[PDB]
Amino acid sequence: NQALLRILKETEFKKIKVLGSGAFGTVYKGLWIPEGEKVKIPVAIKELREATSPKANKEILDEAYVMASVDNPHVCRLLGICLTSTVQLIMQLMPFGCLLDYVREHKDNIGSQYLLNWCVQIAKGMNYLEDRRLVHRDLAARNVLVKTPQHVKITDFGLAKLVPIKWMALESILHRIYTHQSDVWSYGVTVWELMTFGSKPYDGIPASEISSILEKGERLPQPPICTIDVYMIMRKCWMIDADSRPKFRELIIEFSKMARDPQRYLVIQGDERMHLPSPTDSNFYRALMDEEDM
Amino acid sequence: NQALLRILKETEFKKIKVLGSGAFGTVYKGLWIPEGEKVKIPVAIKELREATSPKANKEILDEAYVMASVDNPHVCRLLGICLTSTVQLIMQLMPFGCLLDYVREHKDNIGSQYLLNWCVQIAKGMNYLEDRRLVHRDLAARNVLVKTPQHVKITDFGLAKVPIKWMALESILHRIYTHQSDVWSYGVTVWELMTFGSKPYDGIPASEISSILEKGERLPQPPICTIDVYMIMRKCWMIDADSRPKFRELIIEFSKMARDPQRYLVIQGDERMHLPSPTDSNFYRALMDEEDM
Ligand SMILES: O=C(Nc1nccs1)[C@@H](c1cc(F)ccc1O)N1Cc2ccc(-c3ccc(N4CCNCC4)cc3)cc2C1=O
Ligand SMILES: O=C(Nc1nccs1)[C@@H](c1cc(F)ccc1O)N1Cc2ccc(-c3ccc(N4CCNCC4)cc3)cc2C1=O
Ligand SMILES: Nc1ncnc2c1ncn2[C@@H]1O[C@H](COP(=O)(O)OP(=O)(O)NP(=O)(O)O)[C@@H](O)[C@H]1O
Ligand SMILES: *CCC(=O)N[C@@H]1CN(c2nc(Nc3cn(C)nc3OC)c3ncn(C)c3n2)C[C@H]1F
Ligand SMILES: [Mg+2]
Repeated sequence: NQALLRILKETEFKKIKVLGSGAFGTVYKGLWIPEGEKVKIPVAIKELREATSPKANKEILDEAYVMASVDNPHVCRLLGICLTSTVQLIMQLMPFGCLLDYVREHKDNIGSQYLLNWCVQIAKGMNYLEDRRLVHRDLAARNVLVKTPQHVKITDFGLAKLVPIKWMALESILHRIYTHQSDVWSYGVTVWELMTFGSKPYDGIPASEISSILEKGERLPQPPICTIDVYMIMRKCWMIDADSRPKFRELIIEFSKMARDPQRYLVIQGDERMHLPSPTDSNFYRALMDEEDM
Repeated sequence: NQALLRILKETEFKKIKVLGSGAFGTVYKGLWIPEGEKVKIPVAIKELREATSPKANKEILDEAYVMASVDNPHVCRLLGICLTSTVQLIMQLMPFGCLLDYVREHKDNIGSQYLLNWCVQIAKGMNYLEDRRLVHRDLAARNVLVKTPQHVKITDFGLAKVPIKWMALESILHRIYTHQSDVWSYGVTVWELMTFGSKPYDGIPASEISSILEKGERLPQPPICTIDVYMIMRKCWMIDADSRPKFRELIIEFSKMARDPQRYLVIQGDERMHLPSPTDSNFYRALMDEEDM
């Protein structure tokens, strides 16, 4: 339990390059230098923007231990932490980056089999979090990391103590209610991001006005590639009654069914000239970059 | 089977830095660039020196398919091959490098628990090769790679198609390579570790090694070894190959000693060096070593 989170010294790692920032901190590509060794191991470091105290660090560590305890192929695990004035968190470096930027950059080369399997994998990761009784609270295409093109993992979950209005359920925007069913709403928006190849939700609508349009029944529009089958699932994630939305267990089953006949459910120009990697290319990826069980 | 070896194009990988030289080639640090992608993935690439032909490239492929088929935590797997003028072989990059240089560079910080566990892991990999009926033929501290300090893996095995001072007497005299002649090389490999990377028979010409072996000379007892460990090494160097221990037996014996390491190795400073905590091991595995055992 306690051994799943490594406490690092300042002197055993170095930030080398800025990767981006968001709302809670700046993420760096970094290097871990094991004591007494000559190797340099790449890591990802998030330095929280707000400085904290030793007593606030007790809060940080209590949540850090929980996020260091996850064990699922599609959920990222927090690996380490270094406390000072500013808190630095350490996890595995994902060279492919986040799924949002990945789909924007590869939008003319992503076929139906990839998109639906990513939907399955995110639902598998979310179902694990629900099983562990951990609410994500910030699910979005930007918080799905690409380990390999065939394998995505959820990150930045459970930040209860630390707003993405356009990804939040109506009950979260108004009354600050965060449940696994409000995550299902965020899952719907994330799927919309993938199927629009990285479009911005409610583009040009100020965040302060999102709750009004949701109450009047407006929802994100049907993406051009989505059949009605897929759009019905997205819409059901955005029902105003949280208990009427699908469960992550059901989303796994439904998207897995569609993944077994992907061109029936997504209409993409060029779909027959793109496929999943052959077993050869998957074995090569996994041996070099992805040796975990699944 | 066939899908375990990836055939790469010249245009999808690049050699960036020379790491050293091995069997039949120079091993380089490389980068794999997946087609249609922007990432660069580090690999280790060996470009065969004596260049080859398309008909000869078939012999290479038949052996490559077997070395791409190994599935054991302590045995390195061949991942890819690029059939160019010179044939280049692709596998996972081990930033820690080989165990021989590692023990030389960390010789004042390596405790008994690491040394005995390294012996266990090499024996596990060699027992695997025996189970697959693959004779290594070149086992040595140089052909044991460090994935993490806690996890070593055997490489460059099965190159049937000379390391005299690691060879069993029957290999030197008669070119007989069996799993029992590997046991001899394993004994020498353990000797390299326990001496913190000393050269075996230092200063004796290779052309005279078989003579000294026939007269009964063997590598001397390393200073840190108790007699229990040295007796095992000596039993690996018996002239009767069938009298040498089996890798299955070496696993059991070294694992027993690994459960009480300071009883079997006497190292100055041993009580101030230990294995990594579960904390440090989980950190290593998540970053560098996500494979099972
Ligand atoms: O480190 C993460 N990302 C990374 N990106 C790149 C490199 S590291 C993710 C993260 C990474 C994962 F891999 C998996 C889950 C996860 O959540 N974390 C972890 C984390 C732990 C604790 C806290 C925390 C708790 C309390 C407080 N307050 C309370 C009120 N005022 C005083 C102090 C502030 C911050 C935040 C986070 C966080 O953002
Ligand atoms: O690639 C390896 N090392 C690496 N270092 C760094 C990056 S890759 C290991 C290696 C890697 C493993 F993962 C496991 C075992 C192993 O041996 N190989 C593999 C290999 C395959 C084939 C051949 C081969 C066979 C026959 C011929 N003849 C045929 C008849 N006409 C004349 C020429 C030439 C070359 C050699 C090797 C070899 O040296
Ligand atoms: N382990 C990682 N490896 C590589 N890039 C990462 C990693 N973790 C996060 N990033 C990226 O680093 C950038 C900045 O991180 P972050 O501060 O979380 O921004 P963000 O995720 O887009 N905003 P947020 O909604 O709070 O998660 C984003 O592009 C992340 O996708
Ligand atoms: C110890 C004997 C030796 O040097 N053999 C050479 C190098 N080998 C080798 N090395 C690595 N990793 C490595 C070595 N150095 C100096 N830096 C690195 O990593 C950046 C390696 N990874 C995978 N393979 C197959 C390797 N081989 C073997 C001989 F080339
Ligand atoms: Mg994030």
